[PDB]
Amino acid sequence: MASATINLSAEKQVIRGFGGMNHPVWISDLTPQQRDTAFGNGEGQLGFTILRIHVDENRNNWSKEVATARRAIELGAIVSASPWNPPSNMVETFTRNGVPNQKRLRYDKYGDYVQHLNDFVAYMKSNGVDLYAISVQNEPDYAHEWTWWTPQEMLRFMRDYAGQINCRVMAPESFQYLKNMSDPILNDPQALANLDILGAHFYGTTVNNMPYPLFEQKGAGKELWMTAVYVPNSDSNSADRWPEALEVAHNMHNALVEGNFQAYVWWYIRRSYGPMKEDGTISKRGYMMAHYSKFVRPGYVRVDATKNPTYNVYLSACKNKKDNSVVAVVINKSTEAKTINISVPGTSIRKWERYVTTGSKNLRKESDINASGTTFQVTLEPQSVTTFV
Ligand SMILES: O[C@@H]1[C@@H](O)[C@H](O[C@@H]2CO[C@@H](O)[C@H](O)[C@H]2O)OC[C@H]1O
Ligand SMILES: O[C@@H]1[C@@H](O)[C@H](O[C@@H]2CO[C@@H](O)[C@H](O)[C@H]2O)OC[C@H]1O
Repeated sequence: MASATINLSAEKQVIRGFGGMNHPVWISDLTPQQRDTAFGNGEGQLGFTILRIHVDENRNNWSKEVATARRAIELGAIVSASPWNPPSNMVETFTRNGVPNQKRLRYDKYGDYVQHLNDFVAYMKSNGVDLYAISVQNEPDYAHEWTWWTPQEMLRFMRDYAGQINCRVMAPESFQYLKNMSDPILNDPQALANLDILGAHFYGTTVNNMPYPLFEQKGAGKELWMTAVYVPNSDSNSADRWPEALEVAHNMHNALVEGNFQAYVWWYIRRSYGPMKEDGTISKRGYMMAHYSKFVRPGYVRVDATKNPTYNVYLSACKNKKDNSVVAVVINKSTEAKTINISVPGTSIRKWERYVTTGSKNLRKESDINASGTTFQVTLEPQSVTTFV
């Protein structure tokens, strides 16, 4: 039968966390109850540890972000903010690829834009929200409906201005993790020095485009965050569809194991295709996220483990360095049960608990696994995610 090895001595990326977006200008804010469902880690709560928000172009809208951002922080989360457009007096229009009236930040206003981002940072700080990071731009390379930045404009801002931002600087938030938006920053010593978090979105991003050798070479001291996605679609009322929801778990496994990502952040938290339904309950897509978010907590470290021990079975493992305990998340996308011997050499652990989601149950506690020495034999139900803790 199939075997996997978890190697607790081969440490990979430190986990920062998991979460999603609030946008109270475009859609309704989270309600009081929804804030707790998202950021609490009790029964029937998602255990999210990252909130993302927008930086409005009109400072008279900033007050609308405060209640949800404050609640998330109270429940243990960190908050990152991204702008879509500068204030209109800083914007000029230009023609891009033949399309007129497109927006870019006026070059002669780069310093004024820093002051706008800093004014947001200071406004949120005055209201009890200490931002973990602020982005230069949401999707500078997909800005048909907002503000475009070329790779060079992004680079010049990163090199010449981003040092003046009073927060961690996240860039470039390419819509698809396109390396042409980030390579210039990683290759310029001043820009790289001004960077703190390499942020990327995953819209259309394949497994082969998840590794990033340049970042493994140049990225020492920088974090690596996947700051927006929905998968496998944004279809109306799709969030409970099965086995489609297993794609959410698989995308997260891939982000962690193939991309070495430290954070994975959904789009709108509350939406008919999101982790929280419009009625405030958790969706099947939400339970997929929860198999990671509720158990792989911030500061756990991913470790090397057999990622794909048999066809349609995917394994990731994270270690809590406080006690060398292990959290393993195993996805079985097969329509048949799979029996695996999981070897964890040199562990003192002899018993694992397990929680299982299928099409018919959500995070169901099942019977404990007893090890024979350092080997744990596990049977995975068909079309399931199991978290072993
Ligand atoms: O003018 C604003 C639009 O730009 C906005 O459209 C959003 C663009 O980002 C997409 O990810 C959203 O799905 C889409 O709704 O909507 C509000 C409007 O004021
Ligand atoms: O809301 C937008 C998405 O609709 C957009 O979707 C991607 C566009 O490029 C395609 O190659 C991808 O398959 C698709 O996921 O991503 C950006 C986002 O703002």
